[PDB]
Amino acid sequence: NWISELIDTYRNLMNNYEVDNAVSEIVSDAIVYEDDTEVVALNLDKSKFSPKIKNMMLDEFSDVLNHLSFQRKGSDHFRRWYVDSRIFFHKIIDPKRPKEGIKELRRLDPRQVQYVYFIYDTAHESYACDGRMYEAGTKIKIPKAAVVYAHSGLVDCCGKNIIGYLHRAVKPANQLKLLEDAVVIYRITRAPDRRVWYVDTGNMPARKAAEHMQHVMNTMKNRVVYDASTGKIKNQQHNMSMTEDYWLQRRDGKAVTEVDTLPGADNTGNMEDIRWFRQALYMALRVPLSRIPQDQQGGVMFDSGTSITRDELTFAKFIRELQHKFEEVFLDPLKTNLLLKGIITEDEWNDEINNIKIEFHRDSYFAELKEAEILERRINMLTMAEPFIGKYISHRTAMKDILQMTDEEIEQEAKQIEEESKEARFQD
Amino acid sequence: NWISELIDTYRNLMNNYEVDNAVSEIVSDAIVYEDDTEVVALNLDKSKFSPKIKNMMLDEFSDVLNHLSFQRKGSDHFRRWYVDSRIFFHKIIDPKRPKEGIKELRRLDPRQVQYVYFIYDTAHESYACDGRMYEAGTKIKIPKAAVVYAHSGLVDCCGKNIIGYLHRAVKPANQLKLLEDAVVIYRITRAPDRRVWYVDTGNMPARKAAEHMQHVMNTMKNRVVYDASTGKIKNQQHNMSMTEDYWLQRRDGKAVTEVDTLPGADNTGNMEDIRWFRQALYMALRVPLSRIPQDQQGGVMFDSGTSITRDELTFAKFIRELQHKFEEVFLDPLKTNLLLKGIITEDEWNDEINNIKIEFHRDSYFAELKEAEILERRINMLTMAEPFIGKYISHRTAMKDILQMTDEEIEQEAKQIEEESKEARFQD
Amino acid sequence: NWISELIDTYRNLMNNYEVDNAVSEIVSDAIVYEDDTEVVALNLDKSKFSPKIKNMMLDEFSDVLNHLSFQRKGSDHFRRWYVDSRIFFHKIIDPKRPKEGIKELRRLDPRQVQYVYFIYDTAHESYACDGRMYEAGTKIKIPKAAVVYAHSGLVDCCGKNIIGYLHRAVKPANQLKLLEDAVVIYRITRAPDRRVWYVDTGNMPARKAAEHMQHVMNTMKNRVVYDASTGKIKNQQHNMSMTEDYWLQRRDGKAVTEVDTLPGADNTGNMEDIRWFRQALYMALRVPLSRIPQDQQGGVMFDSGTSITRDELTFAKFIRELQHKFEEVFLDPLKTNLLLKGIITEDEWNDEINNIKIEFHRDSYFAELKEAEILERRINMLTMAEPFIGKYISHRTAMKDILQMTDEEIEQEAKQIEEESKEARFQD
Repeated sequence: NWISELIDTYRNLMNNYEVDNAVSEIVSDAIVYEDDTEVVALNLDKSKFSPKIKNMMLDEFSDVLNHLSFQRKGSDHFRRWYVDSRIFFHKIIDPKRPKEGIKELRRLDPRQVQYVYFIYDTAHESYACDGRMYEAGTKIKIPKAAVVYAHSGLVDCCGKNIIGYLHRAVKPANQLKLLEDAVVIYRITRAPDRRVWYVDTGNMPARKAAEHMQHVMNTMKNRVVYDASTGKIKNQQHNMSMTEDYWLQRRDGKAVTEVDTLPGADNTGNMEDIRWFRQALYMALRVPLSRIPQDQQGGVMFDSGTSITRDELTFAKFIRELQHKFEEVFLDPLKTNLLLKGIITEDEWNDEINNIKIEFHRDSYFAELKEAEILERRINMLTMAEPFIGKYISHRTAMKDILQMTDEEIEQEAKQIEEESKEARFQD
Repeated sequence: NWISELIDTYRNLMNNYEVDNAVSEIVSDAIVYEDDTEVVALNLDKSKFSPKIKNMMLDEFSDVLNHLSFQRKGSDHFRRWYVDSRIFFHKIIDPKRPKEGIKELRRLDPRQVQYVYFIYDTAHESYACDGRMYEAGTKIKIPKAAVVYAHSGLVDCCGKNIIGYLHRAVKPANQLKLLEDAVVIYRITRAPDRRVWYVDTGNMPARKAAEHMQHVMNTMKNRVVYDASTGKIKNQQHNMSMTEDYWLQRRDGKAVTEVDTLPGADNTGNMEDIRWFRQALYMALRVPLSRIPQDQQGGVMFDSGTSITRDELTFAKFIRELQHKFEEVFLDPLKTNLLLKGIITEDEWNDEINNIKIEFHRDSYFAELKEAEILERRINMLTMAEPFIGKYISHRTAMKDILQMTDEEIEQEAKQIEEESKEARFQD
Repeated sequence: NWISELIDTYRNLMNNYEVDNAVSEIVSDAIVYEDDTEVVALNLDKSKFSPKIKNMMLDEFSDVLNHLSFQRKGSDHFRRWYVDSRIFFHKIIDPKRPKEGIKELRRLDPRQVQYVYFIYDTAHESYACDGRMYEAGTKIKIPKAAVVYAHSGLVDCCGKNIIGYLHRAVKPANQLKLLEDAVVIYRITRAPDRRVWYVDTGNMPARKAAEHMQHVMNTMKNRVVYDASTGKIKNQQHNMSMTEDYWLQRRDGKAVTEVDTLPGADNTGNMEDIRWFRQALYMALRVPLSRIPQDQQGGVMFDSGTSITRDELTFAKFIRELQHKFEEVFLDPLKTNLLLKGIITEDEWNDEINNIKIEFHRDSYFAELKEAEILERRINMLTMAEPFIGKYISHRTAMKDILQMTDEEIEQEAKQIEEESKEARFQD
């Protein structure tokens, strides 16, 4: 239940704006679709028994994505993992025969699952599984296999509870807005001039004294209105009074009946205040500040090509750490399906990972725009430390520590470059 | 009903300005008509049985656009999808014979449709379908086929409800204007000087005391007016009094009758306030801030050709994600018409998508102006790392990682470039 | 117990943001995963009996990481060491036979361990060890071997107690926030204009005097509201009153009934105050200030490649000192397993360390970007002091004190560079 109230407030963090902008900053590059290029490949770079089995996984893996319908439904499944604070896929298998094998993976609403042996609470009717039939309103129990349970790997203030990654920004977000209601509340109110009219009546009953109040309304009450639909001043057509005229009569021989205007909202503020808490909520999100929240006029800095800051570089790391947590949602539908189906056993799997890397695709554009500053500097070094490359540092030695190549890259290239010189078209 | 009240407030978000400017920012490039060039092509880049069937779709697809009348009615159907939060096209088929096949797709008003099996509520009389005749005022039921239902793929605060994409900006928009009425309300009011005239009368009945009030009006009341039609001061022709003169008589021997001017609207503000909430509503829209809301005098930054920022680059991604949601409105009138008509069955279709890409056309101008900075930098690298292209990195190796070409592009070109040299006109 | 309350407040330092940002600044580079490259290698650069035993450790050490599951669970085990202020791994061995040898290392919750002979307090049921069975709710005692106990090597104010490294920043952090509640508390309150209405009633019982108060509410009470869900003004549709009108009646012939508005929150501040304490908490963390907390517009400074400051250089030192404290968590599961298993005895081990260095991997990117300024300056010297290299300083002499090489590097290179000149491709 406490688990369930938590995934509420996270999802009412997304409801608000900016949090939505910054969270979908991440999911926009924590799994980035590109044209032609694929997302979430199964890099196999480890000792495997057959050249056929290592490629056989594609029959398994390029298909296990289909069940998630991952190609058009990925950046929601992940954006759910991250913001939900948990994500459960129920697994239908099989019912028979074994090694058929398996069936569609259906997402489960977090907040309807308890884990002490998974207790799926059912709101309304969701599914009939293999058998016997669709349960209704009852807590159905599913074993800790096979259900993929991927959690944001966070301990929390007191062990052991699951939290994040939005948590650290919940308190900050609740008090950035607690200013935006304050800043409009100050201005809305007092926007209209208010006036308190004190008129006195001594020694007359409230029954008939109020009659001396019914007369100062029906004679001097103001109907002037401003409507936000069309900005016109209703019941005042046409033109505007150059000036007003209110007429009060202090019945006694003393100055007690008067209008005292209540204060106008003088704008002393001076508002560097909210501008403080917005930079907070933004640091608390985990999104780099170099995304442009500020107007950032010009300046410019300046440079023709924006460089890799350490900010942005950090964040790629935060991401590629995420992807390695959401890595889970691929490896336990696969491994239980690659055991259900046959081939490799569990006792063989243990040694392979180790490394059976799942490569997410990065953004094609900033792979280049990063690898262009790396290579820009390595050539700038190399031109600079060039007249000495004959005299002090070998050619091989610079090529491998100024260019940061490796040996078999120089080997491969040295052989290759021979035919370039045979003969056209670069012979000058 | 709640669904229907929602699509109301979205459409009363468009009513306002800026929201209109920013929403039609999107639809201006989420489907961009250009001259000569076509919009919404059916890219077929997958294994298909016949060279004739893959081109046969044009008889199907270049015609399925006609039913939407998409060529002159596209940027409204989409601008409706996006802002409506839903979009339904009823499908007329057939009534007979099968594979005729089909008929015009008629848009349905959202807010008159309920989905639990589609319940089309009818306001007035809309259509007679194939049979039997035009229903009037009654909830007619249409099966979940065949009606194309395209929704903005959003879960909302509580599952499962449909929202967006305008939602996040609804609250912000309602309180940017709640300031613009405040800022005029402060100024309209008090624009005219108001004066409260206290004149006293002790120990005379209100019946005859009011007669001592009828005399201070008919002698000193001001008729001076300013009319907004023509800015002249009515009943004051010609010239303007150099100064005024009001005459009051404190009947008692004490200072109780007087004019107290009510405060003037002193402009202390100091208005960096609304300028806050307009930058909000604008971030909440999803339109990049680099569109020029600000005056942006000069500066300049400066550069002769405006570069691709990361802002703008992000947004192209947000768009091409939309287009892939509005992709739906093409593939289920087509697939149900490509099964109605014959040829490919449903069991064959499942493997094709996968990929049967629907290419929207981008803006011709900024394809270039982007592909000009990419290529500007790749040549700038290539000139810079040129003296080493003989010595360290092969020609092939640079051509494929400094220019980012591919092999069959170099293959194709190497063969091609031979005849350029045979012989004119570039031989110098 | 005091030990246990301490590890509470540290973990409620992490709960807060920024502390989380700065602590994971460290762990992001106190153990940095990289692709392909490994983390935590066992550098053996000392006299060892066999060429086989020195590599035999990998069977031992590349496996002792597996028990920690260090490859995907490292930057949590360390981030726990640092923030917890202690970290205990219980060691399961064996139960028989000896030299089997050993079993999984299970993390222990700090706050449930007392050391005077380790007293593991058990909350609920955690493990059954080899025998006899899982204890419940009782203080089980484990000998000071074998349990790895790694502490942040800090003495504290009074010897001998364990503290840090977060301690110095606890007081500062508790009073940066004691301002952020102050700064919103000032603004929240008074955000709404408050008015105190004094109305008088002399010589009437409180039983019936309150009836003269029930009437000024039900006639003049204001229901105008602003709701933060949707920013609209509830019960006020449509448009906004241009102005207000409140009507009070001083029953006596004297000015005693009136509205006195309570002060508005004038924003004199002038807030360079919190901006003070945030720079404190940030210096107290130990994270360099050159990470970009400030907006840091432009300027720029300027340079195309950001240099190694002395700040950043210091911090690498603070880190590599940490890693040498967390070095412990590798060497006592290894040495007790390399004695349990056999081979080297304790009397042999004493001489080896000395040096049996455990190399953490640094960040691949800033090894380069540091080693590029070092080498940039050594060449800049060398070009500058070049015409004299024939006349005054030898070639050997400059090569070894301008380039900072060593002899066997020049030896090795001089031999190598001969074949470069035999003959292609650099012969110009």
